[PDB]
Amino acid sequence: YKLVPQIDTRDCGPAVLASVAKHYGSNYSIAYLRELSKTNKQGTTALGIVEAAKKLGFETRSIKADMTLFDYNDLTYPFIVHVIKGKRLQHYYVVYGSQNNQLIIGDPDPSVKVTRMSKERFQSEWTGLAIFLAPQ
Amino acid sequence: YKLVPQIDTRDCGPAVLASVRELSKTNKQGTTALGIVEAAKKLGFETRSIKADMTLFDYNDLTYPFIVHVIKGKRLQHYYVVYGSQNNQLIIGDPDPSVKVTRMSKERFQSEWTGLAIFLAP
Ligand SMILES: CCCNC(=O)OC[C@H]1C[C@@H]2CCN1C[C@@H]2c1cc(-c2ccc(OC)cc2)nn1C
Repeated sequence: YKLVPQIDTRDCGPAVLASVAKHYGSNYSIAYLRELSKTNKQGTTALGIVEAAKKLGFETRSIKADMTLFDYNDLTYPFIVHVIKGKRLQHYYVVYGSQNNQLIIGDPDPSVKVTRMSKERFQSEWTGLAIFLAPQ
Repeated sequence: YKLVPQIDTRDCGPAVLASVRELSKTNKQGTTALGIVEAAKKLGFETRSIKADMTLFDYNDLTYPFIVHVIKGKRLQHYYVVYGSQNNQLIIGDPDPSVKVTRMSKERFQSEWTGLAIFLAP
């Protein structure tokens, strides 16, 4: 699971983006994506992630789902989620898949990176917003 | 229920801040929840933000009014004002000038809400 850790506090949005591109081929510098995604001091908005994704030639959709979303096997990984971690309100993960009760996620937090996560935990952080991407 | 409707598709954050003009690190995409907070702190507010679920509305302490981050269709950084939980239905304010204040079912609200609530007091 090819994931790009962040470094500046604000980078999480650019980072999940780039993590996604790598997977589906492309490479892209985070400072660039900062400027594309209109990431500012307080991270990126959900919107910013989208516009950007579109401009890298991605077919983007976003939805409000609930946990049941993960009961459906055609779910095309990877994709992005908006989550809340403690005081980080504009955080995001990459979702790679799910062997077991558990999700394979990538937290651009360089101290976490890719990791398994329980669904209780995930539910409790996840905003319901998912952003699905595929190349055009 | 004092609510200030918005004008541009971006003002929704400033608009909910209207809580009893033009500001606060609000860029071309509405705002971040972060921005709403900082701002609220300016204006002299004590700000508590938390991830909740619907059980939150089971709380008799619940200090209305307060703010929520919700998704409306493809408006991903939208927000409402929550005025009260008078029964199985909520009193909300949608800065969307075509909606403004309105009752809302909890199934509907659950379906739009991101879980994020931001509580303010002077
Ligand atoms: C600043 C004004 C609000 N201050 C505040 O501390 O929170 C408002 C109320 C609601 C409720 C009772 C007292 N206080 C905090 C309480 C609450 C509910 C919840 C809650 C947390 C998680 C939930 O789902 C996962 C649900 C509710 N947390 N908390 C702290």
